[PDB]
Amino acid sequence: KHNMKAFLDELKAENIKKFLYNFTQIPHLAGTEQNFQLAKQIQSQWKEFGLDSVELAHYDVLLSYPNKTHPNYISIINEDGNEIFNTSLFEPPPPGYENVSDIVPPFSAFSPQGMPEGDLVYVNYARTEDFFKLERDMKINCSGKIVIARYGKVFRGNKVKNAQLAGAKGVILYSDPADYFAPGVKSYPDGWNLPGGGVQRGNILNLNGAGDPLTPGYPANEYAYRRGIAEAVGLPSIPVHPIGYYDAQKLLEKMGGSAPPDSSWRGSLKVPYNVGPGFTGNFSTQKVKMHIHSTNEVTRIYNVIGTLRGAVEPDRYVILGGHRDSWVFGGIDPQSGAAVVHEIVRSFGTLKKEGWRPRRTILFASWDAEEFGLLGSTEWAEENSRLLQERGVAYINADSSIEGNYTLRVDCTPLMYSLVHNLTKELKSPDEGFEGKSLYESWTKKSPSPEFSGMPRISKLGSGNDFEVFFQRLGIASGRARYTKNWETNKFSGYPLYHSVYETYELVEKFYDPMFKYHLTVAQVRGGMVFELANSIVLPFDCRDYAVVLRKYADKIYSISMKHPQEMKTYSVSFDSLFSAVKNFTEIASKFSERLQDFKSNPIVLRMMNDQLMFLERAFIDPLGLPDRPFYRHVIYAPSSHNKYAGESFPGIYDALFDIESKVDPSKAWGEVKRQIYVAAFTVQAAAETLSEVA
Amino acid sequence: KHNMKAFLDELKAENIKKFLYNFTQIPHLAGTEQNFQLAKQIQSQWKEFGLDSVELAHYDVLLSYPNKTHPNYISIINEDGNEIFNTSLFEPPPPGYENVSDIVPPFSAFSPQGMPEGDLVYVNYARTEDFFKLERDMKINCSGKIVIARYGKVFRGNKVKNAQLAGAKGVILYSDPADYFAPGVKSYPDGWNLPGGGVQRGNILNLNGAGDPLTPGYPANEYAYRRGIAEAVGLPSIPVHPIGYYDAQKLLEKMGGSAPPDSSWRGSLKVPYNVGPGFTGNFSTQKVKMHIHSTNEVTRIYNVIGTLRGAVEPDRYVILGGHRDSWVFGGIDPQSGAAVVHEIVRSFGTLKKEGWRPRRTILFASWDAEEFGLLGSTEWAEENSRLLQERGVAYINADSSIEGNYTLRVDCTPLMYSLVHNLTKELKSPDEGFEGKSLYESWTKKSPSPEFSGMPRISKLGSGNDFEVFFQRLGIASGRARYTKNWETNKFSGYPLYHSVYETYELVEKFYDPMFKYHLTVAQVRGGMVFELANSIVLPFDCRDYAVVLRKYADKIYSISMKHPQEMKTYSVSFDSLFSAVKNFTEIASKFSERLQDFKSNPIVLRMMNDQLMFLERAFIDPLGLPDRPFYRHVIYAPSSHNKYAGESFPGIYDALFDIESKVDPSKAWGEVKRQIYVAAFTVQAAAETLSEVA
Ligand SMILES: *[C@@H]1O[C@H](CO)[C@@H](O[C@@H]2O[C@H](CO)[C@@H](O[C@@H]3O[C@H](CO[C@H]4O[C@H](CO)[C@@H](O)[C@H](O)[C@@H]4O)[C@@H](O)[C@H](O[C@H]4O[C@H](CO)[C@@H](O)[C@H](O)[C@@H]4O)[C@@H]3O)[C@H](O)[C@H]2NC(C)=O)[C@H](O)[C@H]1NC(C)=O
Ligand SMILES: *[C@@H]1O[C@H](CO)[C@@H](O[C@@H]2O[C@H](CO)[C@@H](O[C@@H]3O[C@H](CO[C@H]4O[C@H](CO)[C@@H](O)[C@H](O)[C@@H]4O)[C@@H](O)[C@H](O[C@H]4O[C@H](CO)[C@@H](O)[C@H](O)[C@@H]4O)[C@@H]3O)[C@H](O)[C@H]2NC(C)=O)[C@H](O)[C@H]1NC(C)=O
Ligand SMILES: *[C@@H]1O[C@H](CO)[C@@H](O[C@@H]2O[C@H](CO)[C@@H](O[C@@H]3O[C@H](CO)[C@@H](O)[C@H](O)[C@@H]3O)[C@H](O)[C@H]2NC(C)=O)[C@H](O)[C@H]1NC(C)=O
Ligand SMILES: *[C@@H]1O[C@H](CO)[C@@H](O[C@@H]2O[C@H](CO)[C@@H](O[C@@H]3O[C@H](CO)[C@@H](O)[C@H](O)[C@@H]3O)[C@H](O)[C@H]2NC(C)=O)[C@H](O)[C@H]1NC(C)=O
Ligand SMILES: CN(C(=O)CCC[C@H](NC(=O)N[C@@H](CCC(=O)O)C(=O)O)C(=O)O)c1ccc(F)nc1
Ligand SMILES: CN(C(=O)CCC[C@H](NC(=O)N[C@@H](CCC(=O)O)C(=O)O)C(=O)O)c1ccc(F)nc1
Ligand SMILES: *[C@@H]1O[C@H](CO)[C@@H](O[C@@H]2O[C@H](CO)[C@@H](O)[C@H](O)[C@H]2NC(C)=O)[C@H](O)[C@H]1NC(C)=O
Ligand SMILES: *[C@@H]1O[C@H](CO)[C@@H](O[C@@H]2O[C@H](CO)[C@@H](O)[C@H](O)[C@H]2NC(C)=O)[C@H](O)[C@H]1NC(C)=O
Ligand SMILES: *[C@@H]1O[C@H](CO)[C@@H](O[C@@H]2O[C@H](CO)[C@@H](O)[C@H](O)[C@H]2NC(C)=O)[C@H](O)[C@H]1NC(C)=O
Ligand SMILES: *[C@@H]1O[C@H](CO)[C@@H](O[C@@H]2O[C@H](CO)[C@@H](O)[C@H](O)[C@H]2NC(C)=O)[C@H](O)[C@H]1NC(C)=O
Ligand SMILES: *[C@@H]1O[C@H](CO)[C@@H](O[C@@H]2O[C@H](CO)[C@@H](O)[C@H](O)[C@H]2NC(C)=O)[C@H](O)[C@H]1NC(C)=O
Ligand SMILES: *[C@@H]1O[C@H](CO)[C@@H](O[C@@H]2O[C@H](CO)[C@@H](O)[C@H](O)[C@H]2NC(C)=O)[C@H](O)[C@H]1NC(C)=O
Ligand SMILES: *[C@@H]1O[C@H](CO)[C@@H](O[C@@H]2O[C@H](CO)[C@@H](O)[C@H](O)[C@H]2NC(C)=O)[C@H](O)[C@H]1NC(C)=O
Ligand SMILES: *[C@@H]1O[C@H](CO)[C@@H](O[C@@H]2O[C@H](CO)[C@@H](O)[C@H](O)[C@H]2NC(C)=O)[C@H](O)[C@H]1NC(C)=O
Ligand SMILES: *[C@@H]1O[C@H](CO)[C@@H](O)[C@H](O)[C@H]1NC(C)=O
Ligand SMILES: *[C@@H]1O[C@H](CO)[C@@H](O)[C@H](O)[C@H]1NC(C)=O
Ligand SMILES: [Ca+2]
Ligand SMILES: [Ca+2]
Ligand SMILES: [Cl-]
Ligand SMILES: [Cl-]
Ligand SMILES: [Zn+2]
Ligand SMILES: [Zn+2]
Ligand SMILES: [Zn+2]
Ligand SMILES: [Zn+2]
Repeated sequence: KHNMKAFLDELKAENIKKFLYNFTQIPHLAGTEQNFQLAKQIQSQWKEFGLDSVELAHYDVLLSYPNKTHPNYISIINEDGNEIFNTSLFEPPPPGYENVSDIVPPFSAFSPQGMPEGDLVYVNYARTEDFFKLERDMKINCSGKIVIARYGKVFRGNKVKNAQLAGAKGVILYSDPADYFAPGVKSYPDGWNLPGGGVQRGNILNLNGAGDPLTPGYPANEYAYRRGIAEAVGLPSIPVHPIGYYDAQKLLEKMGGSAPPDSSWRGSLKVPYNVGPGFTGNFSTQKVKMHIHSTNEVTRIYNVIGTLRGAVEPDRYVILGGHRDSWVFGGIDPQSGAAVVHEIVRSFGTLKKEGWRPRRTILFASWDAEEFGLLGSTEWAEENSRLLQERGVAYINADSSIEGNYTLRVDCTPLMYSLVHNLTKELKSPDEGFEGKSLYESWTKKSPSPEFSGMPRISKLGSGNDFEVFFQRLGIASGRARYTKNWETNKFSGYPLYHSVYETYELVEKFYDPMFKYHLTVAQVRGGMVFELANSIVLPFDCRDYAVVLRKYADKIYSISMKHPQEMKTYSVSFDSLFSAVKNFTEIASKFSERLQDFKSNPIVLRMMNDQLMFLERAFIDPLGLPDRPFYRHVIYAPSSHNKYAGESFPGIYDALFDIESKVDPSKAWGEVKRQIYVAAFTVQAAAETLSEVA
Repeated sequence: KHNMKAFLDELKAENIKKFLYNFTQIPHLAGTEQNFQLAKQIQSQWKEFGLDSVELAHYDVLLSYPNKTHPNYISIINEDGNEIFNTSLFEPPPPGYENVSDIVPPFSAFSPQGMPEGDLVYVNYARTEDFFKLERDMKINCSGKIVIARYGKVFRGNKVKNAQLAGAKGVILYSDPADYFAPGVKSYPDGWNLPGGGVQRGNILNLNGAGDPLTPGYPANEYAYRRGIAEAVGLPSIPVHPIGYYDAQKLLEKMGGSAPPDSSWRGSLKVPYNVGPGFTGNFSTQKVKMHIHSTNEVTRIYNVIGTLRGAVEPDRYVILGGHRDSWVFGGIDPQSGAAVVHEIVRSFGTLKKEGWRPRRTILFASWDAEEFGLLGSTEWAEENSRLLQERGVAYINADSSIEGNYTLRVDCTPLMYSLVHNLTKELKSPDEGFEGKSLYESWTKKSPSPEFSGMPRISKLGSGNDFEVFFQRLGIASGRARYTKNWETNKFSGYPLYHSVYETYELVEKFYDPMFKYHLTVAQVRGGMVFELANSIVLPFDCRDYAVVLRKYADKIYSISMKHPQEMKTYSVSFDSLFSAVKNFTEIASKFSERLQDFKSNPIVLRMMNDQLMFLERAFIDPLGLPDRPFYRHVIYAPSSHNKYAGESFPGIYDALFDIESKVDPSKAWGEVKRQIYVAAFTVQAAAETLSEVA
C-alpha cells in the first residue's frame, strides 16, 4: 500500500550520508558560481527523482563580500601609528582542505567600510540589559568608543543595533570559550570544539522581515526599482568584524577602567574582563583600529522550486523548504538539512513513480542566500504572496538537521502540536537506552514540557530562518524540527563550530552522527509532517491547542503589566477585553472541534472546514503590521525586538510595556499599551469568529 | 420552478412605492433615535420576510451636529462690527412638512468651530486646476482669506482640502443655479429644481477610506482605543458652511478685485463673479464673518445585517448593501435605494418560504452613517475583514435608485461587464418608445460605449459610497446601477435637490417616477445581479474583460508620461514591464477561459476555478497600500486624489506624474514614476499568475 509507512521506510540513512558528502566538498557561498552549479545539480536530480516540475527562480539582491585584495583586519596601534598587533586574515583551514580555494575569510556581512580608531569598551553579550547596566548603573559612555562584545545569547544583528544606538563607532565580535568551548571536549579536528583561530561568520542586518534591502515589499526581479543604498533597509552604520579567541585575548588583556560588574560578565580567558574604556596605565596611549573594506553588491541568487502536483486538491500547497547557500562547506548549516530534504524528495518520488500522488500539492524548495538575510525565501514569497496566502496550508523548514545528539527539538505553531505528538508516537527512538521505544517517549523523557507531565517541550517559533516570511508575514502555519543537545548539562551557545570553516562533512560523520541515525529520525519527523499535511483528508490542525497557549500568553502579558499597579489604576489599563476574546476563542474552538469530529462524503463541508483550519493561522495577521515593523504582521508571535532568534508572544503589548518606567510621558506610553491591548483582543476575537458557523 | 424569472416576477413596483412612502415621512439622521427605530423596523420586517437571521451591528463613531441653541450662520459686517446681512438659519420646509421637528439645519459635517473674519476670494469649483489658475496665472494669494466656492464637479471634501492647502481661513460653499437649476423646470414643489433658499448638506472629510476618524484599521466596538481629536483622520482645520443661491447672491454681488478669468468661472447669478480678494471701493471696509459652533461627538450607529444561508456554498458571500441614514427625509438619497433593497429581500424570502435557497450565502445590509463618511459599512468590514477577504464573492451597492429618468447607469468592475450585458438583454426596457424591447437595447441606444458600437457605457467605480471598503480596501468585486439623466442635454450637477430638505417622497412620485417603473427596473438589475452571483454554478465573471481594460489603462497612463519625452529619455522611464504584464495577463486569461468552458461533475476543479475567479479581484490588492493612503490598496483603481467621486486607473502612476513638471527635484520625481510603474507591472503579472494552472 501507499501510505505514510511506505514513505518513511523508503528513507535511508546511507542515502543522507552520501548526499551530505556530495554537498560539502566545496564552499557554496550565495552568489558564487559554485552555488549556481549546485542549484543546477539539485534541479536535475529532483527531476530524475520524479517531481512534476523543477524550476530555478532567480532574483538580484544586495549581497556583501570582502575585498580579495584589501583584507579586513583589526590592529592595536601605538602613539606613533605603528600597528603592533594584527588579527588573522583567515582561519587555519582544516586537514585536507588546505588547498581549497574560494574559502571566504571571516567577515561581518553588510558592514560598511571604515578605518575607525579609538578606545575599547567591553559590553559583554551586547544585549539590551548589558547596555542598561553600562549606561544607567556603571555610568559608562560608549559614544565614540569601539565596543567589543562576545557572541552568544542573542542575534549578532541586535548586538550591532544596540552598539549603534549607544553611539559606538565600531563593533568587534568574538567567540569566548565560555560560550563556544565545551569542557572535556577537544578542538577540531580532534573534537567538536572551536579552536582559538576559528571565527563565526554571519550577517549583521536588522531587516525585520523585509528581505532584500533594496526592494522591500516586491520581488527583486529583472525590472525591479531599487532604493538607493542610503535608503536601504537594515544596514548597519558602523564597521563590524568578527575574531577568534586567540585574537580576542590580545585585544582584551590590556583593558583598564572599571572592573566587570559581576561574574556574569566574565568569560573563560585569562583576562580581567574590565569594561574600560581604554587600556591600563602603561598602554593608555595605544588604541584599536579597524580596517574594513567589504563591499555591498547586487548579485544574482537562485532558488530551486520543485512541484509534486496533488491528485485531489492541487490548489492547496504544503511546502518543505530549506537553504543551500553556506558560509563555507556547510557540513551542518545547511547541508545536514538539505541532504535530508533531498532524501525526502527521493522517497516521495519513488511513490510517485509507482502511481501514487499526494492529496494536496507539495512544493519543495532549495533557498538561496539565507545567510545574507533570508533573501531567497523572502523574495520568492514576495513574488508569489497572492498564491501563498490563498492556497498555503503549511510550511516545514529544513535547515540544520542536528546541532547535538541528545534529543529532538521542535518549534512550531500550536496548530501542529497534536500532529507532532501523534507522529512522534509512531516513530522509533534512535537514542541509546530507548531501543524499541517511541521517539515521543525518549523526547518526553529528556525534554519534558514545563507545563504538563507526560508531554514534551515544543517551543514558539522565533526567527533567523526561512520560515519568517511564511509565518510572521503571511500567516501560514509553520514548523521546524532537529536533533539538539542537552541544554541543561551544557552552557555553551548553539554548536561551537557554527559558521566556521571547521563545519565539515567529517565534523558530522566523526563527532555528531556516525550512523546517520539522528539524520534519519529528523527526516522521518519532517517528512512525516509533510506527508500528513499533504495527505490527511482533514487538515491535521487542532484549533483547541491555540486556545490553551493564548490563555498562557494572556496571563503572561498581564503579569508583566501588573508590575505597575499604580499606573494601571491611573490610566485605567484593563486586560478584560483580551481575556474575554481568549475565553470566546476557547468556546468557539471547542464547538468547531465537535463539528469537525461529527460532520458524510460531503466534500464542500469538508473543504469549508479545511479552509477554516487553513485560514486560522491567517486570521492572526494584521495588514498594518506591528509598530515600525510592517513585515511582522502576526499579532500573537513576532521575533523579539531584542533578539531575532527568540519568539515573543503578544509582541505589540510586550514592546509597549518594555522599559515603560523610563519613558518621559507616562500617559502617552500607557495609552499605547491600551491601544495594543485593543489590537490583540480584536484580533483574537476575529480569529475565533473565522471558526463560527459560516452562515 | 425556482429560477431567476420567479425571483424577478415577484418584484412589484407598488411594493417599492409603499416602502418608499414608509421610509421618508420623518428624518432619519445618523445617530438619532428615529434612525434607530427605523433599523429595528427593518430588522423585524426582514425576519418576517423569511431571512435566516437578522442582527443589528452597532459601533460608536465620531459624528457631527450643529448646536441647537447656537446656530451657524455667515454675515457681512461693517467697519463698526455691525452684522448688516445674515444668511438663513434653516431651509423653508416643503408643503405639509412645516411642522416636522428634528429637521437638521444646513451645515458642513465635521467643520471645526470658529468665528473667522476676512475678505472673500471666489475660487470657482475650488478644483485643483481652479487653484492653479488663481495662484500661478492670476497671482492671487488665498492665504488668510475666506474662500467662496460653488458646489459641483468634485467632492466637497476635496474643495475644502484644496482651500486649506492654499491657506484659506474658511470656506463658504454654495449652490449656483448654473449647476443646480435646469432651464425650463420649476423650483420645488412645482418642479424638481433647487430653489434659492435650498441648501446642500454633506460632510467635508478627507478620510481616504479610513472609516471612523478615531479608529482607523479597527472596529469602533465597545473596548476600542480612540485617537484623540488632534490625531483624528481626515478632519478639516478651517470652518466651512453651505448656503443657497439667494444668500450667495448677497455675498458675491459686492465682489471686487480681478475679473473672472473666463466664462468657465461665471455661473448664472446677476453678479460679475469677480475673483476678489475683497469687495469693490464703497464696501471695501466691509468683511465676511463666519459663525460655526457645530460639535463632533462619539455617537452610536446601527447596521442591519440579514443572512440568507446558501444551500451548497454557505461559506461564499454575495452582499447587497445600501445605507438607511439620511440628511433629512431621504426621498431619493438613500430611501429610493433602500425601498428597492427591501422589495429584493421580500422576493428572495418568498422563494425561501417555498423551499428554495440560493447556492451561495446572500448577506443584506442596511448601513448606517454613510452620510458621515461611509462609517457603518467601513466599521463592519473592519470587524469582519478576515471573513470578507477569504469568502466575499461580490458586493452590489444600493443607494439612490434614480437620479434621473433617461437611462441606466452602471459602474462596476470589469469582471461583471458580461454579467450586466447578459442580464440587461433579458430585462424589459421601461423607457417610452422602447415598449417590447430589452433594457440592453434602450441603454445601448441612449448611452453608447465610447470604445465599441453596439455596447453600452459602463464606468469605473469611483468612491463616495459604501462599496469603497469592499472594493478599494478589500478587493471584492463590486458594482452599482441606477437610472440617470441625459448628461448630454443637461449641464447640471447630479440632481438639483441632492441633500436638501426638498428631497421627499412627493419629489419622487410627482416628478421622477410616478409609476415606479424605473425603480422596478433598477430592482431587477440589482436583484438579478445578486441572484446570478449567488446562484450560477460558475461565478459569472469574465477575466478576459479585465485584460481589455488593463490595455486601455496602460495606453492611457503611457500617453500621460509621453507628454515628457526628454525626461523619459534622461531618466530611462520605460513602460515596457507594464505592457509585458498586460500581454501576459491577456494570454493567461484567455487560456483560463478555455479551461473554464471545457473542464464534469468535478466539484473540486469547479471550486478551484470559482476560487481563482473570486480571488482575481483580490489579487490587485497591495497590502502596503498607495502612497500616504494605506486604506486604498487596489493598484488598478483608486478614488481620484482630486475628486473622491471619480475613479482613477493606475492611480499610483497617475499621481506620481501629476504636475510633475512643477517638482523641484526632477530625478527624484521621475524615480517615483519608475517605482510606481514597477509596482503596477508586478501586481498585474501577479494577478495574471493566480489564473495559471495551480500546479
Ligand atoms: C466574547 O463574546 C461575547 C458574546 O458571547 C461578546 O459579548 C458582547 O459583549 C458586548 C460588549 O463588548 C455587548 O455589547 C453590548 O451590546 C448591548 C446591546 O446588545 C444587545 O442588542 C444588540 C443590538 O445592537 C445585539 O447584537 C445583542 O445580541 C444584544 O441583544 C448594548 O446595549 C451595550 O451598550 C450599553 O452598555 C454599555 C456597557 O455598560 C455602554 O457603554 C453603552 O453605552 C450602552 O449603555 C453593549 O454595547 C454585546 O451585546 C455582547 N454580545 C452578546 C452577549 O451576544 C464579547 O464582546 C466577546 N468578546 C470580545 C472581546 O469580543
Ligand atoms: C511575461 O511573461 C514572460 C514569460 O512568457 C516573462 O518572461 C520572462 O522574462 C524575464 C525578464 O524579466 C526572463 O528573465 C531572464 O531569465 C534568463 C534565464 O531564464 C532562463 O533560465 C531560467 C532559470 O533561472 C528559467 O526560469 C527560464 O525559463 C529560462 O530558461 C536570464 O538569463 C536573464 O538574465 C540575463 O539577461 C538579462 C537581460 O538582458 C540581464 O540583465 C541579466 O543580467 C542576464 O544577463 C533574464 O533574467 C525570463 O526567462 C522570462 N521567462 C520566460 C521566457 O519563461 C515576462 O517577464 C513576463 N512579464 C512580466 C512583467 O513579468
Ligand atoms: C492525534 O491522535 C489522537 C488519538 O488518536 C486523535 O484524536 C482522536 O481523533 C479521532 C477522530 O476524530 C476521534 O474519534 C471520534 O470518537 C468519538 C466517539 O467517542 C466520535 O465523536 C467520532 O465519531 C470519532 O470516531 C477520537 O475521539 C480522538 N481522540 C481523542 C481526542 O482523544 C487526534 O485527532 C490526532 N490529531 C491529529 C490527527 O492532528
Ligand atoms: C453571457 O452570455 C454569453 C452568450 O450566451 C455567454 O457566452 C457563452 O457561454 C457558453 C457557456 O460557456 C459557451 O458555450 C460553449 O460553446 C463551445 C462550443 O463552441 C464549447 O467550448 C463549450 O462546451 C460550451 O458549450 C458559449 O460559447 C459562450 N458564447 C460566447 C462566448 O459567445 C457568457 O458566458 C455569458 N457571461 C456570463 C454568464 O458571465
Ligand atoms: C541556538 N542558536 C541558534 O540556533 C541560532 C540559529 C542559527 C541558524 N540560523 C542562522 O544561522 N541564520 C542566519 C541568518 C539569519 C537572518 O538573517 O535572519 C544567521 O543567524 O546568521 C538556525 O536557525 O539554525 C543560537 C541562539 C543564540 C545565539 F547567539 N547563537 C545561536
Ligand atoms: C453625480 N454626482 C454624484 O452622484 C455624487 C455621489 C452622491 C452620492 N453619494 C453621497 O452623497 N455620498 C456622501 C458621503 C460620501 C463620503 O463621505 O465618501 C456624500 O458625497 O456626501 C451617491 O453616490 O449617489 C456628483 C458628482 C459631482 C458632484 F459635485 N456632485 C454630484
Ligand atoms: C555530486 O553528485 C553528482 C550527481 O551524481 C555529481 O554530478 C555528476 O557528475 C558526473 C561525473 O562528473 C557527471 O557525468 C554528471 O553530469 C553529474 N550529474 C549531475 C550534475 O546531475 C557530482 O559531481 C558529485 N559531486 C561531488 C563533489 O562528488
Ligand atoms: C578592492 O581593493 C583594491 C586594492 O587596494 C581596490 O583597487 C584600487 O581602487 C582604487 C580606487 O578605485 C584605485 O585608485 C586603485 O588604482 C586600485 N588598486 C589596485 C591594486 O587595483 C578595489 O577597487 C577594491 N575593490 C572594490 C571596492 O570592489
Ligand atoms: C600589521 O599590518 C600592517 C599592514 O600590512 C603592517 O604595517 C605596514 O608594514 C609595512 C612594511 O613594514 C609598511 O611599509 C607599511 O607602511 C605599514 N602599513 C601600515 C598601514 O601601517 C604591520 O607591520 C603589521 N604588524 C605586525 C605586528 O605584524
Ligand atoms: C554524541 O553523543 C555522545 C553520548 O552522550 C556524546 O559524548 C558524551 O558526552 C557526555 C555529556 O557531556 C560526556 O559525559 C561523555 O564523556 C561523552 N561520552 C563519549 C562516549 O564521548 C557526544 O558528545 C555527542 N556528540 C556531540 C557533538 O554532542
Ligand atoms: C411603516 O411600516 C411599519 C410596518 O408596517 C409600521 O410599523 C408598524 O406600526 C404598527 C401600527 O403602529 C405597529 O402595530 C407595528 O408594531 C409596526 N411594525 C413594525 C415596526 O415592524 C410603521 O408605523 C410605518 N411607518 C409610517 C411612517 O407609516
Ligand atoms: C451649544 O451652545 C450653547 C449656548 O450659546 C452652549 O451653552 C453654554 O456653554 C457655555 C460654556 O460651557 C456656558 O458657560 C454657558 O452657561 C452655556 N449657555 C447656555 C445658554 O446654556 C452649549 O455648551 C453648546 N453645546 C455644545 C458645545 O454641545
Ligand atoms: C444678524 O444676527 C446678529 C446676531 O443675532 C444680529 O446682531 C445682534 O443684534 C442684537 C439685537 O440688536 C444685539 O443686541 C446683539 O448684540 C447683536 N449681536 C451681534 C453678534 O452682532 C444682527 O442684527 C443680525 N443682522 C441683521 C441684518 O438682521
Ligand atoms: C421624466 O421624464 C420626462 C420625459 O423626458 C422629462 O420631461 C421632459 O424633459 C425634456 C428634456 O429636457 C424636455 O424637452 C420636456 O419638456 C419634458 N417633457 C415633459 C413631459 O415634462 C422629466 O423631466 C423627467 N424627470 C426628471 C426629474 O428628470
Ligand atoms: C557621551 O559623549 C559625548 C561627548 O563626547 C556627548 O555628546 C554625549 O552626550 C555623552 N553622553 C553622556 C555623558 O551621557
Ligand atoms: C501669502 O500671504 C502671506 C502674507 O500675509 C505670506 O506669508 C505668504 O507666503 C504669501 N504667499 C505669496 C505672496 O505667494
Ligand atoms: Ca524584495
Ligand atoms: Ca474603525
Ligand atoms: Cl530548521
Ligand atoms: Cl448606488
Ligand atoms: Zn542555515
Ligand atoms: Zn547559518
Ligand atoms: Zn446616499
Ligand atoms: Zn448622500
